[PDB]
Amino acid sequence: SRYTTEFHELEKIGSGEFGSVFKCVKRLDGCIYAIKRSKKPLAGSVDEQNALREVYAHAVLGQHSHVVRYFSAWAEDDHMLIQNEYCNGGSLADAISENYRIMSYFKEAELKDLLLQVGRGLRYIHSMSLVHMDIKPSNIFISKVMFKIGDLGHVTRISSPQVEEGDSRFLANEVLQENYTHLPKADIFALALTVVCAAGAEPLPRNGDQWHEIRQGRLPRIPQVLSQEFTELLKVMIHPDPERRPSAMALVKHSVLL
Ligand SMILES: Cn1c2cc(C(=O)NCCN3CCCC3)c(O)cc2c2c3c(c(-c4ccccc4Cl)cc21)C(=O)NC3=O
Ligand SMILES: [Cl-]
Repeated sequence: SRYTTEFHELEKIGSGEFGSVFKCVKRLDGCIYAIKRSKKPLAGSVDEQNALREVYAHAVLGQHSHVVRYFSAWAEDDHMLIQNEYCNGGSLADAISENYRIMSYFKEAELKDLLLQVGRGLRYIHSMSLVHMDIKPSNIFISKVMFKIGDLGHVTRISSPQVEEGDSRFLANEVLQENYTHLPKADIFALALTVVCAAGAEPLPRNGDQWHEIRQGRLPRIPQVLSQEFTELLKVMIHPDPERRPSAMALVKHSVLL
């Protein structure tokens, strides 16, 4: 196999229904990569289409410091592989879990920095006429800390008529309603909530009354004091009217983030 011959597998770093992810040394170049090895979907299937969109997204989203770099993808056995930049700080989700246990969260300057860096990655994705569709802390990677958007498994063109919905803790209501007129603003909504998690919030709801309440534009409770200016930004990014949310470009240019 290419995998076995070109790479020394060092550590399993992620597991799922879908893949495993391994941290690997490439024998020839001496660098470490994250490699995801998933089961090759059935040719011609809607699932292969999805799989290959991740690959096509990666191969047009290799120029940005806030999007995980792609190196290669290939097929072999009944396996599909993708070889990506290794981020050695793990996911934002794990940094959040650790913080939760020690009751020490991202402080406002760190939250702004998180917001801005991921904001830059979305502005880039969005300028390629693409939308990420699954922004959440387990899809943000940490490498000065750098945050990088990864897991382009839900990526779609901005005017697609059909969309695979991302995680429901982060899902904007308009997408759940199958209204795709303003898909970029779904990423904006998911990002605010990602920043709310980083700020120390309880785990977000998947359904039920608390789910619906956030979708009315109410920020979950954050266990620390933030500037009014910053809270207002987060709250407008979850506005029930998607047009009210800032675009990624307005976000990066925002005076709160200057
Ligand atoms: C599950 N997982 C990771 C896990 C870790 C991680 O847990 N590393 C173990 C060491 N801990 C110790 C405290 C720091 C992190 C990591 O550093 C990076 C990745 C990681 C990366 C990636 C992915 C990934 C997600 C979707 C599709 C394909 C990939 Cl390769 C999935 C990944 C990626 O693209 N780039 C990455 O660095
Ligand atoms: Cl998450």
